[PDB]
Amino acid sequence: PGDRCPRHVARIIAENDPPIRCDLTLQELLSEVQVDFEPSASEVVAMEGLMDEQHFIPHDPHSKKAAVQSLVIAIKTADLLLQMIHENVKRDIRTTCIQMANESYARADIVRDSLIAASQGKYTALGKIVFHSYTNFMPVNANESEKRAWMEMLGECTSHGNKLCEMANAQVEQETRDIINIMFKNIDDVVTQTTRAMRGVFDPPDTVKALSAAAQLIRVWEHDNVINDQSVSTSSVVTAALEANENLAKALRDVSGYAEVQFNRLCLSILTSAKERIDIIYHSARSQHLACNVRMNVAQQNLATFILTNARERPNDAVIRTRRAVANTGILLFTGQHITRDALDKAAESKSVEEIVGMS
Amino acid sequence: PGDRCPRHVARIIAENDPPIRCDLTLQELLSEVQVDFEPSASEVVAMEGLMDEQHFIPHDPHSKKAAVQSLVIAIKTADLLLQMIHENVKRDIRTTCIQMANESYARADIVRDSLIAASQGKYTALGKIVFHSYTNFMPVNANESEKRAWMEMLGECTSHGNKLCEMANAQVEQETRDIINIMFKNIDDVVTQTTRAMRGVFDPPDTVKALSAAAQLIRVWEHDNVINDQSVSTSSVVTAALEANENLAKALRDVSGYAEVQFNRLCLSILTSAKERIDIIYHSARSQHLACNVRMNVAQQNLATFILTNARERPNDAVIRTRRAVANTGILLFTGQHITRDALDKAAESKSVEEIVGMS
Repeated sequence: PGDRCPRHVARIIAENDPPIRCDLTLQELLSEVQVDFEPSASEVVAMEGLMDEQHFIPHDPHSKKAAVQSLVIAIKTADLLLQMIHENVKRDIRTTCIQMANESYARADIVRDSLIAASQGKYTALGKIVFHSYTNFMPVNANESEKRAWMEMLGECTSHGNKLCEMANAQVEQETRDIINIMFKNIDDVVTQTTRAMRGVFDPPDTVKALSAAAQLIRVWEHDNVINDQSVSTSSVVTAALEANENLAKALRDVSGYAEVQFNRLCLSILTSAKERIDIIYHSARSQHLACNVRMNVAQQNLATFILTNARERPNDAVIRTRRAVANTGILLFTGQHITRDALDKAAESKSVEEIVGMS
Repeated sequence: PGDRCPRHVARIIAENDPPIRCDLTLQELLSEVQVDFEPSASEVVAMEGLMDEQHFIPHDPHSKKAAVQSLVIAIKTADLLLQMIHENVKRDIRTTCIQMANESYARADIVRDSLIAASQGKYTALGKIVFHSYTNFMPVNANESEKRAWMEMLGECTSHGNKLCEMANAQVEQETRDIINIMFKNIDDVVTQTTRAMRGVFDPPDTVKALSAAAQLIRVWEHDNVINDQSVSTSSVVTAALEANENLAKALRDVSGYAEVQFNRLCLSILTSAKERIDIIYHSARSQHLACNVRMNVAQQNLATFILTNARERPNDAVIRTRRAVANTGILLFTGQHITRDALDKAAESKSVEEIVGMS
């Protein structure tokens, strides 16, 4: 279908074990012949006719037989409704949870595309900073053909610095992907936890007292007392079997009522907080991406002030100090650490690993 | 103080590294003599007097000296304000985060006491179920002195079943504690993540163009041009040094404005979602506790129907089947699994491990 759930998430949604039905089975209540009953059309109308207001004969074995059959039908119907109630509870949860899943993965892609949009953009902050304030670092003498050579030496430092921006774009791409993978993994966990939570809290009222009483009257009347054949008050048996069916109807309406009213309150309180924290998953991923970009912005400024200061103070060693600073601090960039100017200063003191081995 | 933070959480709040100041230092801008300036009272009034509307002499070396000193003071003041702005940003975050921490641990104890309240309550569901419907499982004969022996055999089964309730209380206590430890650990992580997030997003405007220009005029005037001693337009130097100070004031107000207005918007959006998901931590812990209690309620009902069915069908083997069912399924209880009646049925078939070795 249009399902976006991963492999293991659809497994957790597919399972139907957590909501467990603890009601008495038919085999504990009725005989195998009574389970395989399926009454004829006339037998049904005879049962339905007991609810009609009437005066009963002191010995009406036809109506007394319908009173026994009414209990068998009432129990069989009660069991079917209970299964349907449970099967209806499972079905609603899957529909609720799959809908929240697909709704959440949809917005996740919107966030994913939005994060890659800003991460593909190249870092120009270092170039802009030097370009706007390079004049305030030129020497005081400012001879005609002396400033042109200072600008050429500056360009060697700036080109060496843009290699750090190139490293920064490589890192922010890798981090953005790691951010996205955390986001989806989190959404997966929310959907998993939500489905199990709704099932885990389903605690319907028990139906033992209603079922056990109905199966006992059947056991008493059918073979021990043989009430239908002996002279016994028919109005007593009809009144007994009628209140027994209503006790079953009360129990089922009490159970279905819990599923419709009280249990539904729980599932909404779950779904709300589930929906709430998915919204947080989005906002969290966005601020993580922002915080990463801020770390790169910090490094460019520190490099910019490192370049401009060394360009004025040590214009002879500037290009070499810039190269050594960028190479010896780039490892800090890929390890996700910050790049302080103290680190840039102390790094320019040492030779790069590339020039030591001679790889370059 | 009244701090409830754990050991490692107060460490994360105490650190002040993540907000990094990248502004130009005084040593890159001024001479060591200019840093150690501390002007006399008359020198200050001379500087402040340049802003007064007046017509300047074509060569006023007294006012021109104050113009140079005004830049030195303007830079020194700018650096102090920038440090204070950062130190003010760190201070507000700690106050904001410690407050949210203590506010959250307070409600956590309220939840902790509330969960232990319901977990200390003993499980009586199995006893209640049998007590209300035991009559509907007595045999049909119902001889005078035959039902009294059936009740005694039932009591042996019920007492054996209350050992499972005793195991259930042991588990729900252990799980409730595990729930509480997860809750506090989660609150710890939220507080940690919140503090670092606010620091990680602080990205103030740079002050390079404003500082570099002011230090350059000082370098030009002081020793290269010697403007104060040579006949040079005084109104030109005052107008130059006045616009330089205002460029510094604009930059500081632009930086402080970001901290007060734009960065504060970020920290509130963080704090809100931080506060939001802590509320979820509470509601999550409560539903986990509920879902545990539901699993125990399921086991009691399955045992209750297992006891009542075996009491009517197999009253001779009931007590032994009950004992074997409870012992062979109790391991499922402590492993956190559900106790289906199918499991209770299949477990009563095998002897208990205790009766095999003879430990009992």
